[PDB]
Amino acid sequence: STGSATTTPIDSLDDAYITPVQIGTPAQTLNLDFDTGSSDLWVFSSETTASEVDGQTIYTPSKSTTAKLLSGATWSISYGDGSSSSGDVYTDTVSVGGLTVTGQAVESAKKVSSSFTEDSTIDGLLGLAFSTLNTVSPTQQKTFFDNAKASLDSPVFTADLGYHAPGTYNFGFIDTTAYTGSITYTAVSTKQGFWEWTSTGYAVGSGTFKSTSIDGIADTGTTLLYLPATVVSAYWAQVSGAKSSSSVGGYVFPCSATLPSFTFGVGSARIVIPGDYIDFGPISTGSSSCFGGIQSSAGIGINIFGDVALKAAFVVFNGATTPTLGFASK
Repeated sequence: STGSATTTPIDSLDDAYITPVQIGTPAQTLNLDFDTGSSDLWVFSSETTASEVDGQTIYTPSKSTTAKLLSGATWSISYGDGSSSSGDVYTDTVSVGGLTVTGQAVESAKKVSSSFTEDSTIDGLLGLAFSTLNTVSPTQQKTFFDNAKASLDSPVFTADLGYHAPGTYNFGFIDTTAYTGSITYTAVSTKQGFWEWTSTGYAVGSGTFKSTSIDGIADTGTTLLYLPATVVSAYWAQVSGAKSSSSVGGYVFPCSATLPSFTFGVGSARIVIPGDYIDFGPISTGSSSCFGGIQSSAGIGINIFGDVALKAAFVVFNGATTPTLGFASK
């Protein structure tokens, strides 16, 4: 089997991407944030505290003939941005782009934090990291990908995120029309439950490539590119007037700037992030200070190849017995 679903930016900054997902019988379609940095499929639901719902589409298990309470199971998750959610669990039929999993754990939110409430466009998350990170207790649950894997033509999914445009998540096949040149594969460590890999270096603009190992995670659920302070300083030093602002919470730059590109290494291959991808616009409405898309990972504890980086590539998440990550230009 295979699946193919279009993913769409939630706003003009590509802050996140939503992908329609069918849950239950008859289908209830919710728009979920596919997150390769976590491993819970959770949804706004008929159980979500009413004051914490503001425009989201909810899953109502009582209206699904295939929903079953997973008795005794609870979940609770906290994300890198400090947001959180928790609740109980149902199993139900879940389909993505024509690919169907029966008996998928659908984690029903009883509580969500303010950032979720405030984002009316995101009806929940669909985790695509390794199932060892799943938070369901006392019986840990598998991700949609893990459940689908044995049925897939090939044990892979791909992320093809657009810059200010829709893109695609495919399951079970590599679309050879969706990228240019060849795919370069690189080793993954699953020790922390992430798609964790080591970039071979970077360049700023037309500058020389610096060979240096940068361990980090491929995380579709993180907006920006978070790298070591040394790397980030070298980037922003090339933008007149750019500075790190503790009041704003990161690097800002004059909105009048033209940003240089940023290149990262994948083995001997190179992925170029155009300068425009690094512009996250005014810090506040009407400001002439703009927020940078490359930020320091210092104090996160991990480097994160988020959407800014991933959307510059066609990315293969290879879930074979020895997992790997592939990157191609597009």
